[PDB]
Amino acid sequence: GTSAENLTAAESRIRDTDMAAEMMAFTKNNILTQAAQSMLAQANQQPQGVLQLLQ
Amino acid sequence: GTSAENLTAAESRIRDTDMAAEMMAFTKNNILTQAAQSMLAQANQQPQGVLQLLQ
Repeated sequence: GTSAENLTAAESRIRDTDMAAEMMAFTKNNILTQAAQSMLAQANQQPQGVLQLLQ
Repeated sequence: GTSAENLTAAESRIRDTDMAAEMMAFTKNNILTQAAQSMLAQANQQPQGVLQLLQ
């Protein structure tokens, strides 16, 4: 029983994930995704030099 | 992806044209065309010495 509990703890620490750290990373990546979305929406509007030609 | 973006930038700078410079050149050439048109209209009228002969 003692050995099984100790090895279970070891295997948990090796393979299982901490919820808090992954939550942090996921929120960070979502915020970065939104930022890149807005930046791309701006960059698509940036090349508008049609007022050179017409008037 | 990085290499493709860099080579795309290079190819764009080589082959694609800047709209502003060509707009400048086109406006310049149109103005010169109009000037030459007026000059030719004048030069065609310049040789009128018929008042030597008749009266």
